Amino acid sequence: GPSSTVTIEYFNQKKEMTKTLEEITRDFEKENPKIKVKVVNVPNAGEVLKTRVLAGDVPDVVNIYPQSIELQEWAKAGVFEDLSNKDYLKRVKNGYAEKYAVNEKVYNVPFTANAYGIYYNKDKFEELGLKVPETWDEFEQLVKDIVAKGQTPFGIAGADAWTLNGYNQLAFATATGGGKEANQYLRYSQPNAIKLSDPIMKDDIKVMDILRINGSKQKNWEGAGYTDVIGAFARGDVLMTPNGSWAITAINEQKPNFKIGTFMIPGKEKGQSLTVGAGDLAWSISATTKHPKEANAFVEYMTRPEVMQKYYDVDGSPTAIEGVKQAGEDSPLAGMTEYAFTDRHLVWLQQYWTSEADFHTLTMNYVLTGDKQGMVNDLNAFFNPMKM
Ligand code: NA
Repeated sequence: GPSSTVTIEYFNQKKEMTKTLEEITRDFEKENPKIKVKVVNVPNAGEVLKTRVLAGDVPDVVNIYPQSIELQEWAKAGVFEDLSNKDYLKRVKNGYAEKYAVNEKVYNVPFTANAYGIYYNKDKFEELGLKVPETWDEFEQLVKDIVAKGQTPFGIAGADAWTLNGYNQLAFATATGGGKEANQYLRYSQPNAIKLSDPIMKDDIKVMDILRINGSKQKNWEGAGYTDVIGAFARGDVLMTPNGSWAITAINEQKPNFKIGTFMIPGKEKGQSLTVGAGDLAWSISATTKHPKEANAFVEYMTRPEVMQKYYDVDGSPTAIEGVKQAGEDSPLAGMTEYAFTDRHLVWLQQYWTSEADFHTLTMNYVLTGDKQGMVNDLNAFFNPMKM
């Protein structure tokens, strides 16, 4: 006779959360005894997804970063179901799913998002009489003060340029007034429009020069990787490191002997700090799924407060889902995520770029060399192609 059991795939890209995602899936299956959900985790998942979609083999539910060119192009080509009118989308913070809309239609549920800022050692700031900086000038002074008191302000991963993507995007964002303004200056300006003499460029150079203050970085930072800086920070060897919300689990796993805080990178004046990030646990549904009711039931389940709470309690990334109890003001990510999901939480600028690695490289190369005109030249070289 007939069987009704159906399997859907959930194509995961959050490998760090596989255990909890699998538990969730088992809870979903106990509530829905006729649905089986396969949590797919493969190496090189981004590239595998591209291969599968191109082949016409799209997973039923897909973890896809909604800032990506792939979400944009695939959503346009009809690869994903229009979620705009789903009741469960109402559980996402007002306005936030809409930041990745395509042709005014939402194709992805952003459960969580990353953010970026400065990790710092609360204990040593307290011992040294130091405060979170609220302007560019205070952040310079903070770094100098730390050096003067015989400690090392930053762990910088000179060998992993990507770690400074957020830092330089926020330097531009704060210099220009926001994310769209920063992309106006960099991306949607005229070819070769970026000039050393520009006030914007001067301000960007100021913010970047905070990372160039004499004595500001650990010895051999040039060669240091992400893991090295996570370790230096956890050991108390450096007082701060610029990075994203994704670093916390690794920091905690190093068992620091101090309380971790975070702060937003300030603007020129008080009350002008910003952060940057995008959807992380973020799902779309195939438009060609053989089992749309079950695929939607899985996505709906994860939007429930008691289900997302299971994920959040472990992962800690800010969540856009209603009803979740987020961590308090003393939690390590509090400063970084104070303004999550607001106008002060910009979507990564590369939403509207055709690549990003070369921006990482020009950023870190400036930290290395201090060659200001070279940096301007590198910025025009990277953005000019985008402007044809
Ligand atoms: Na059947």
